[PDB]
Amino acid sequence: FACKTANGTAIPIGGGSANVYVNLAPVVNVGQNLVVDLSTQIFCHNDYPETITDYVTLQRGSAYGGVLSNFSGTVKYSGSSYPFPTTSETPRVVYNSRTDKPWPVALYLTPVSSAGGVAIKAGSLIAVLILRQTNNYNSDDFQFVWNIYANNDVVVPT
Ligand SMILES: CCCCCCCO[C@H]1O[C@H](CO)[C@@H](O)[C@H](O)[C@@H]1F
Repeated sequence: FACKTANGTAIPIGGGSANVYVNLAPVVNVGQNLVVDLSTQIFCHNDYPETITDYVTLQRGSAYGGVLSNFSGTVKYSGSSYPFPTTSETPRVVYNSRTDKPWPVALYLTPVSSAGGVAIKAGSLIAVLILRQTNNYNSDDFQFVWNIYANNDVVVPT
């Protein structure tokens, strides 16, 4: 089991960490969602599907900078919605193929009432998402740490 970003940055067998640079809607109104779709950014595969079933969860998701201060979040994992920052590990997503499959993570961020102006700064850390991988074969328990950075400023109109 290993993962890669849309740009080619890979995390090999055993896990580790990588940076994900995301373009964000430049203008988000109060009452609207800022959608951060990581399913188009992070792709994973099973290296031995003939024998092994890989189990994948979002172990935890943390918010930073402008996202923590200015937004109310929800994380959608494989069609199910949960609070973001996270309060529990999600159910497992099965990886049973050698073909790259998107990691089904999407953040839904709505501005808080106090938000106004530059709510997210360009180049800032916005989230850290922990992909946890296990299997039905051995004691392997690996963490694929995804550091999410904003490519641009996000303005919340006043
Ligand atoms: C003849 C025995 C061959 C042993 C195959 C081990 C390959 O391990 C890697 O890929 C696995 C499948 O994706 C992961 O379950 C595992 O945790 C690790 F990432």
